[PDB]
Amino acid sequence: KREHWATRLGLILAMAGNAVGLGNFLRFPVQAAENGGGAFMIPYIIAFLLVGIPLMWIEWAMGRYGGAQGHGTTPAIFYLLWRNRFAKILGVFGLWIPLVVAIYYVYIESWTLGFAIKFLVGLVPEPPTDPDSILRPFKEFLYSYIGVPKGDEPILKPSLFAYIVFLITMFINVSILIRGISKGIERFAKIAMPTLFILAVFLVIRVFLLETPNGTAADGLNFLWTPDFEKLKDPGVWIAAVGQIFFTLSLGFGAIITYASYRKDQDIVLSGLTAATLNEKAEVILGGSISIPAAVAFFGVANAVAIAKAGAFNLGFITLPAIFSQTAGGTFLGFLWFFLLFFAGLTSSIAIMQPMIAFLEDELKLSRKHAVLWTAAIVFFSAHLVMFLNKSLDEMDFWAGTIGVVFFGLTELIIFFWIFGADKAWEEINRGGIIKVPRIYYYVMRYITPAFLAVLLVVWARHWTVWITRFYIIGLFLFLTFLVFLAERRR
Ligand SMILES: CCCCCCCCO[C@@H]1O[C@H](CO)[C@@H](O)[C@H](O)[C@H]1O
Ligand SMILES: CC(C)C[C@H](N)C(=O)O
Ligand SMILES: CCCCCCCC
Ligand SMILES: CCCCCCCC
Ligand code: NA
Ligand code: NA
Repeated sequence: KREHWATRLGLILAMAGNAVGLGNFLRFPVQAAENGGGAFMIPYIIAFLLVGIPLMWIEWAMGRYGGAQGHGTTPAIFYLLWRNRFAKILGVFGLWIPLVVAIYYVYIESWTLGFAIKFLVGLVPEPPTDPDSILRPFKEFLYSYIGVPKGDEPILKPSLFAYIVFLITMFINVSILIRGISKGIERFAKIAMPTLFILAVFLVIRVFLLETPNGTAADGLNFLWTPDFEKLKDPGVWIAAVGQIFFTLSLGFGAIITYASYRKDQDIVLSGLTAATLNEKAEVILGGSISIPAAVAFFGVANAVAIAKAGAFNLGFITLPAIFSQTAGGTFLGFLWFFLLFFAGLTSSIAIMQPMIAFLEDELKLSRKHAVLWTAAIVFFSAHLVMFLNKSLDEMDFWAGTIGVVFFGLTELIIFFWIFGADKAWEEINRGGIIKVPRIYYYVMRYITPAFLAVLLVVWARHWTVWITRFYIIGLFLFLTFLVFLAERRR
């Protein structure tokens, strides 16, 4: 018998753990600070209402609909809606995207674990005062961990501690996934989400008390929420907003679908809305009130924007620890920060590995033990690419996490609302609950959302170390297409 979420709330809490992750505390501050903070929020809100919320309901519908027929993954669920062979091929992306994203997501999550260990024990840089002299020791601290070469070289030389901690991170993910849906993920989400909420609120309160001659914690909140309608015409802001919305809500990652497949009795309208608002609260209230207000309080708005533009990890791994280190007990604040990130990423990595696990369980009839171990071997083996090859992690985040989920999000929209039938999809979404979707969203999900994506997708169009990554992940797609072929012959 297929696994089962014990309670309706347990699925909602695990869905919040799926959504709330490193994108709320690491990706969102960088995206907002890059695109002007407040000027970024208007397209972010519009993208959340026109793309985020509707796609959250759809994927939950396809998952619950497919889960009633014993299928959790997209290759089988796409075929149920569209009885076509090409539907199974496009469904491979629902296994390929979560696999490629988990290759680098779990590794970045291992950094938060390793940093939390050394910050707890107190093995952090020592500063004695220009901002560069406080920020430089922590920049060298991160570069020694992941093994960045001095200047430019195609090969990374990560530390032995980082490689060992990555093994521990893979072991922790397996330990949770090996126990299953109810006894493992649902059990862990009930504990991690309150811990996530308590740590973040404590950090937000501590950050809010920071004040220097150059800035105030409230100055960063004013920078993030004062809108700028002049930058509304910038297409780059709309691209960053929709891409951010896809990432934080786990849209196009095939993770919402498999999670929803383990519960037939569920109001997907209220459950999908609760999980989204829970994620957006942690994103713009908690994640938005830590990194940006602390950076602005110590360096000002102008320098805080330049810091977020220097790198994706420059804020949460370098600037925020160095800022904390200038305060009493800041080494412990650093520990609480990365411990906050570790629980945020751990509850999301187990969510993006279950799709490949559910495929081996449901389509190839493998036991959960063998399913978890085999997908873990795929993730651990492939992770050596992003561990040692410079810019290899950036190529995976682009193809699978950036352009893939947008392409896959439009694909599941068309299959569900255009091929399967808009009225059948509308019936399936609002079925089985007291909360019903307003009728206006029927036109958003049938006309607005697909046109909004397609228009934004075509308006997007305007070192050999990347070819190894392209060559590798292409083989990952061919390998998963092969198993979908094998699972079709067994049936
Ligand atoms: C399935 C493939 C397994 C490959 C295992 C390779 C492990 C290499 O690990 C190496 O150990 C060094 C020890 O100093 C460290 O510098 C680094 O972690 C790494 O270069
Ligand atoms: C599930 C992951 C791919 C994304 C997750 N929502 C995060 O922001 O970390
Ligand atoms: C330290 C010698 C081997 C390092 C390269 C192996 C990584 C797969
Ligand atoms: C001499 C160490 C280089 C290791 C390269 C690893 C490529 C996967
Ligand atoms: Na998120
Ligand atoms: Na999570």
